[PDB]
Amino acid sequence: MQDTSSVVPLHWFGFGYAALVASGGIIGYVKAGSVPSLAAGLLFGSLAGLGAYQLSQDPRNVWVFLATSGTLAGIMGMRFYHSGKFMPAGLIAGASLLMVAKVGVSMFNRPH
Repeated sequence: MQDTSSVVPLHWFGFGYAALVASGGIIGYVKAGSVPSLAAGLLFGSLAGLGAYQLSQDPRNVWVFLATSGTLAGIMGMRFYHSGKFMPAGLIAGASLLMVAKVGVSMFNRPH
């Protein structure tokens, strides 16, 4: 049993695909280290998520997102957000794979 998209909407889908092309693109040839690029991802990162649903793009929509996640998340505390399926990409999964690879072969050092 599989549904179109658990959550990842179409639009997003397009953003992820194009984001992958560009991502892997620069991140590829360049590999990484992008100080400005990465920094751009951080800024636009939070602004993207928050802005997308917080306060930046349309006061109404955002508001709709405030009440939406307000109650949805309200049920719980701290944050409580999906993170158990690793069907698509895998947050905890992939992440774990990242950290693993990090400790494996990559400039990394535990938070001493």
